[PDB]
Amino acid sequence: GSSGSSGTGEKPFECAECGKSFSISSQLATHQRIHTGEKPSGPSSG
Ligand SMILES: [Zn+2]
Repeated sequence: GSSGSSGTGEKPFECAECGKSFSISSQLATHQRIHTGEKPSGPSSG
C-alpha cells in the first residue's frame, strides 16, 4: 500500500538555487542572474 498523490505545478525551467520556476528560458535566465556571481568552483560549467 503505497499512497501519495499530489502536485505543486511543475515546470521544465526550475531553479535549484532558491526555489523558483518559469515557463521559458529567457525568464529563467533573467533570474539566474541574481544567482550568478559567487565562486562555487574554479572554471565554468561550459
Ligand atoms: Zn532562484
